[PDB]
This record gives sequence, structure tokens and C-alpha cells, in this order.
Amino acid sequence: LTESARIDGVSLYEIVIPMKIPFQISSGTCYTRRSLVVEIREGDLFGYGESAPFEEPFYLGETLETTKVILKNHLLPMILGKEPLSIEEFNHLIKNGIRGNHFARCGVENAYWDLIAKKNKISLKAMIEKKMKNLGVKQEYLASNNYIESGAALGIPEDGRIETLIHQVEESLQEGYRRIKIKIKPGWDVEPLQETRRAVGDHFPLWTDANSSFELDQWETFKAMDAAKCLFHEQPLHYEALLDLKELGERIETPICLDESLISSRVAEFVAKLGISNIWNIKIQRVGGLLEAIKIYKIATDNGIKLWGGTMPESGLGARFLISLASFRGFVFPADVAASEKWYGKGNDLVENTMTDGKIYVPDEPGASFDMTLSHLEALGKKIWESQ
Amino acid sequence: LTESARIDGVSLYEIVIPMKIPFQISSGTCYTRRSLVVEIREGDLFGYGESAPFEEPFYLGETLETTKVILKNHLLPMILGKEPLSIEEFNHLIKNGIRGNHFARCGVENAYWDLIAKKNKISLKAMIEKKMKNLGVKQEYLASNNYIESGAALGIPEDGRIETLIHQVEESLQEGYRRIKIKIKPGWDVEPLQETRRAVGDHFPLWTDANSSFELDQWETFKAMDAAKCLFHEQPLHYEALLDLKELGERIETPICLDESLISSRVAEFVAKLGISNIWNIKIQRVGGLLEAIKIYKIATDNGIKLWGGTMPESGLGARFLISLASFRGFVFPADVAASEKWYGKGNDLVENTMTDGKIYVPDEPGASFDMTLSHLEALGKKIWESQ
Ligand SMILES: [Mg+2]
Ligand SMILES: [Mg+2]
Repeated sequence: LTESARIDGVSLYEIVIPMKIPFQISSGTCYTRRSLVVEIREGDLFGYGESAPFEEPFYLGETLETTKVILKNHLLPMILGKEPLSIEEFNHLIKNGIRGNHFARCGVENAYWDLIAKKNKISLKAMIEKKMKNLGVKQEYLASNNYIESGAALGIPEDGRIETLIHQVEESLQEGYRRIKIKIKPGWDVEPLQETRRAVGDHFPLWTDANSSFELDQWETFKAMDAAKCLFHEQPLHYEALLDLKELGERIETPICLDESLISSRVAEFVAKLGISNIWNIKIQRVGGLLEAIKIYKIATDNGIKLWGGTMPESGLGARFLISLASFRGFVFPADVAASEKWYGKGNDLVENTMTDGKIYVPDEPGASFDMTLSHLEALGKKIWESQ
Repeated sequence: LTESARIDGVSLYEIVIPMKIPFQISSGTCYTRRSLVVEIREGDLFGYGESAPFEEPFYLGETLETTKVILKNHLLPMILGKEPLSIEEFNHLIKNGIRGNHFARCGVENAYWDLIAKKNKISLKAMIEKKMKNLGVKQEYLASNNYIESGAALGIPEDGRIETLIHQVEESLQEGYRRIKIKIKPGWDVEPLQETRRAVGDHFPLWTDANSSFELDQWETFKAMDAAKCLFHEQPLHYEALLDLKELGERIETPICLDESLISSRVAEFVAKLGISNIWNIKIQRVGGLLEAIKIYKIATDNGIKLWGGTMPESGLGARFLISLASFRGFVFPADVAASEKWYGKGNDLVENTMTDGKIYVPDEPGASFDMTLSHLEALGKKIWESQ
């Protein structure tokens, strides 16, 4: 398996996909998925990757606009004409001239995996396993399933009615989702979790996602939520309040899960060393690409830390990168991955990811974009920048 | 002292100042200081603040261009018409809609201090002391001098000759600087530090700045540099390698100083708790403004952690914010602040900061922009955006 390719051409598409289900985002409405697609060309081969920042700067400070700037003016010109010897060398290359900006780096890094996967006629999953192996990931954690399990994510209902949330819990069960997580924030916490737990039974995989909206001195609220016996509480405090997150964990029975805190493998290293949390969420976009995600996977599995996969979400294309990764043994709870048909309508996503009885199967074909036709890409978006 | 004001108008200037001394920046040449100046208007009063990002994304990932985007499209519109009740409430306001992007937030936050200082006819230093006091900073650390000491920062000479560095050490002593720090990186380390130490004598305040260019497994190189007996090593490892930085500190005699790692007061909290480092550098731009800097000051002085002030550097305007702050007792080594005359020529900086026998005196007049005429601002830059 060769990991080298020459970057003969690069292009940037802005894709726009109408949401069949406008959902409550973190800054209001959201009728449409608006994303960037990086196209890397070697000869006649093309790799594609997605950067999916928000339009508002509430997540790491990056926006669609700043991501365009970084990509057009710095990152895409830097890689043009380059001939990296490996995935690791390409990772070094893209980080060199650009710190932060993980969404921009992710779209470029993922496109390179796609290009290499296709050039080698091999599945993403296969490349990931090999990389894992080369990095010295423990044999037990090179094992995998051929699917990921899929969980529902439920917001806080705009009418503040528990029954509106509960109607959605019922729909999620009927739809086949294998796990539910519900949004919480101070004042919308113990009650919704209580009514949810009983709508699904103690047995059903359930967790909260507070989106950092609590502080440690509100710990008693978590104490009260211990009765719902959920699997963990996802990111309850500020992403930089690492010791507070460890301390909360010591005051309650329900474990604490990190999402926003885990911004890189370097951070993962010392978070593992300090025993801040035993349950980590992995979002490829958050960490700036797949290799970084894999390095984090090694650190977690080296330390008995349980993983599960999440997404921003991106389009089906970005999700492909997570889908291959998230089937490995390290991943032990259902992932947040959007089933194409539900959110965009059948066939309307950039690529189709299908949920059957709460499972999404891992593609065996090469790379991420095997089933993306150029004309479908051109139908969903426009080339906004290019250079040869 | 009122801390409230209504934001009747906001403007953005791009200033451009020809460097009399083009210096070796982190991405090549640098003939000119290019910065942004935020103007906030209440009635007939104006506050000014500087955002000074680099043009390339090697520092936190923010650039002049992304900073413009964030400011124009998000931050400046958000504050227009607002009437914050305090500096703390304005800080909350600017962080709400925008995470990361510390340079953008800093220019806006500082402009608000300037506006409030002028409206109250009081010195920045006086407002800082009061805020410090309100935050419960220990009485001993409300003490201050009426000047800061100024240190030289020397780069790695392009010809790789030790004598070229040493000629610069001699010039720095003749110029009156009270401290020298020299750039290092692997392969340019023990020798330059050795030749520097003796050119100045064991007595002279001296430290290294590796700009994160080493890893922990290169620790023996630091061991060898212990003979030069300098005050500390500034940011020797990656900014996110916190435990590695603590560990390096345990393997050598020379203390480790944090710069890039200290990105916020939340991070400062747990870095203090963990005893990563006993010597911290404070850059107002890095932490996103003066209140954040003050919160970090409290954490350090609460824990016996020694401080010193640094700058990006900005223009004289940005430096004003540091100059008032850095005179307090917590600051125990000379600061990196550019003397206007040296770098731009006399009177050519946006505002003039004068070094006399290696000291820069703290202004007693109100705020930061007391001596900045509108026509001088218009001579150094252009209004590029505004809204009323
Ligand atoms: Mg999450
Ligand atoms: Mg420094």
C-alpha cells in the first residue's frame, strides 16, 4: 500500500443541501446543510473531503467564511504540486503553515485519505486498520464489526413541554435507533431525563448532552440525575475546565464524557494521564482529521478508555470517514451519524448512508467517494475556487 | 467609577506602519506593522483598541484576514447599540457569540476599557487596580511601580554566526535594556546561550525562547544549558504538552516558563493547580483582553507564580494596555515592549512609548489613546468598515 501522491490540482466546492428536517441548531434555525468539499487531483484520480464548520463562530471560533479564507489563501495553495510520501507526512505538511483551523485541515486531510484509498483500490476501513497497526494499536483493538450502531440526538423542545420531548423519544424507538441522548441545560435537566428514562426503561442506552452549560458548583443537579442511571453525562462543563470535570466525576455515580475538551491527540495524552474521564467522544472534524482521530483512538484503547463516534454533523461524505473508523472495537456505544434519507430525503445527500434496524454498514468499496458521481456533486454545489 | 456606556458607533481602521528595523519574523520578512484598530463611540467620546494578528496562521490559527471577517460580520455588529453595565458584562457579551478568535476579542475588549477610562477621566492603571481589588487580588499585589523594565529579544542570526548574535547582545547592553532573551531551536542552543551568558556575565537577566521547537526527549540539551544559569526557559515544548513541560522542569535546574500554553484564565486555573510551571508570561492579545489578563494575574499571584509581560508585538496602542498592567508587583522580570523610536522612528508609532535607561513609564493620563490624535490615526491607516 503506497501512501504517496502528487497534488496536481485542487478545487473547492461549496455544497448546499436542503434539510428535510430543519432542526434546532445552537444559533437558531437551520433549513440547509452548507459545507465545503475539497477536491484533490492526481492525474485522473480524485479524492474528496468535507469541511463542515458552522456559519457562526460558536464552535472553536471557526466559521464557513474563515474556513474559506484559510483554505483559499493558505492551505490549498500550500499543498498544490506537493508530493507527500505518506499520510503522516501530509499531516505534518498541513499543520506546518497552519495552526488551529481544524475544519479546514480536516477537509484537506480526509480528501487525501480518499485519494490514497482509491489509488490503491482499498477500503477506508482497511487503510485505517493498517495505520492503527503501524502505530502499535493493541491487537484486541484492531478487531471490528462491519457496521456501526446509530443513536438519536434529541434537543430541548421550544415549547418547554416534557410531552413534546417524549413524543420524540417514542418516534426514535419506532425508527429503530439503538440509543438516545437528550439535550440539557440548567433548569431543563432532572425532569426531562426522568421522563425519558421511564419512556424507554432502565435498560435503554441513554445519556445527556449539556453542551458545557453547567458549572461544578451545580453538581448537586447531577447528583439528582443519578437516579435516571444513564450511561454518562456528555460534556457537562466548560471544555477547558478539565480538573472540574474530573472533580464532578468524583462527586456523582454517573460517569463524565468528554467531547469538546478533546481537541487533539496531545491534549488526549495528558487527559488520559490525569484520569479526567473514562469515556471520550471522537469527532474527526473537531480533531482536524482521521490520523489525529486514530492517534486518539490508540491513546484511549491503551488506557481502557471507552469511545463512541459523533459528527457535527457533516454531509454523508464527512460521515464516511467516521463510519469506517467507528466500527473498530474501541467504539462501544452507538454513534451520532445522520441517516441520509431522514434528513435530506432519499438520494439527496452527497453520498447515501443508510440506517437499517439502527445500524449503518461500513462500505467495502474504496475510500469515501466511491459512489459520488461528479454530476451529483455539481448538482449539490458549485466550484468556488481552484488552482493547478 | 461607572463601567457602563452605550455603543452608539463602531469603526474599524487598518493601520500600516513602516518598520525602521525589519526583523526576522516567524514566517520570513516583515518590513511593516499591519494592524487593526477598533473605534467605539459613545456620544462624542471614543475608545480605541488594537487587534494585532499575524498575516499567516502560525499563531492560534488567526490571521489579519480571518480577524477582519470575525470583526466585520460578527463581533462589531453584535456590540452596536448595546449598553453593557460593566467591563465584566461586556466581556461576557463579546464571548457569547464568538469562541476562540482572541485577537478580534482583544481589540474590542481593550477599546471598551479605553472608552470607560476616558469617560471617567482616569488612568488605565487606576482602573486595573480597582478591578484587581474588586476581584479579591491580595493586598500585596495591588502594589506597583510607576514604570516597567524593558528587555531585548534577540533572534537566531541568518548567517548562523555566534558573533552576529554577540554583536547584538553588545548593542542591547549599550541601548540600556535590562534583560536579554535569545531565540533557540534544536542545533542552535547550548553554544549561543553559552557565548551570550559570558558576554553579559552570570549576573545579567537572561532567558531562552525556544518557541515550542523542542520535545521532552531532547531534555538532555536543556541539561547542558543548565551551566548558563539563566532565569528560565520560555515555552520550550509544544503548547499543549502540559505534563511534558512539568516533567522537563523536574529533569533540570533551570525553571520552565509558559507563554503559548496560557491561553485563558480557565486554563491558568488548572495549570496552577497542577504545578506545571512557576513562571508565566502574560500577553493580553493571546488571552483575548485585559480582564482575562487580570484574572490570570490573580491566579498567578494567589499561587506565588512569577509573572512577566510580553507583546506580539502590537503598535504602541496595544502596548499601552500591557504597560499599565505590567507595573504591578506580580510582574518581576523585564517585559517585551517595543520602544516606539527604535522600531518606527520617533513620533511614527500610533502612540509613543519611550524607553529611558531601560524603563518605560506608566502613563497617568486617562486610558490608552489620550495622546493619539485623530489625524495621526488617519495618517497611519484607513477606516475600512463602520456602522452606526
Ligand atoms: Mg457533544
Ligand atoms: Mg514567547
